[PDB]
Amino acid sequence: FLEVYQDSIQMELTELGRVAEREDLVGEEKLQSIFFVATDFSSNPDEKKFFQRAVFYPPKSLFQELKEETKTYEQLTNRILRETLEKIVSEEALVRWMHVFYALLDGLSVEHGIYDETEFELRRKSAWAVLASLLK
Amino acid sequence: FLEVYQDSIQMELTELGRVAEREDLVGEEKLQSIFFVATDFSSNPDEKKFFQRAVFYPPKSLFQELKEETKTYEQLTNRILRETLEKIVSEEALVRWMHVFYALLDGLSVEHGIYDETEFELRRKSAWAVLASLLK
Repeated sequence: FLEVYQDSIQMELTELGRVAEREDLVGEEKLQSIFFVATDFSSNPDEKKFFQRAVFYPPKSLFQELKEETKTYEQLTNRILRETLEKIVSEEALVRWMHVFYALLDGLSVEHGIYDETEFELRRKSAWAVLASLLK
Repeated sequence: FLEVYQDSIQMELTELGRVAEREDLVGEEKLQSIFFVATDFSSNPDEKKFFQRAVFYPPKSLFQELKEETKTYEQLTNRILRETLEKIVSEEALVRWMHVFYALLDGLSVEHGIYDETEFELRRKSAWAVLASLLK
């Protein structure tokens, strides 16, 4: 199981990394690209579901095991966001943006399960528009 | 079960209705007030956990049952948001704000489970600050 989680984490990190290493993007574009990778819930839907359960509702049994490597995935996603954000906004704006990024990601993740694809995509676009509004 | 759900829905709608009937607040304050009721995940923790399971991950057995009831609760909370928003922003801004409101509510709901109280509250305040930024 815990290797199936490391299976999910590593795949996500490598898609995010692929976006993050591109140098021909402004930050807001780089951030848009990252947000859309993180919210693409229909690609590897099982990976995405597993990951969702491992994070939001871990088994109390394995609870301490995957909390540490959930924390690891977080620290790595945070570096990518912070290195992009710190170039275009202040620290106080950066922290607020990151908090909202994760809340929208988590909310969309759940919503993906109860809305059809068309409604989901509209929601996903509202969320990115509001994130973009914070970057000017 | 469906009695326990209508239990939870009813209590939430009653608490939201209380805030909504007040006439001494501007829309923003009214919406802030509504956002804080909706995100107060601490006050009836079990009610709030039940409600989450019912909405986000319903049992496939009772799935068509709970779906109609969940839709009912949504249309009622939508009326409160719409009553308030339509007075201060355009229809296209109103729709975007509502999409984001529910995505932040849902993500914070999730997050309440994995973060401690202090960290949760910071994220709840970032979420409301970004919602407020859309209202000027």
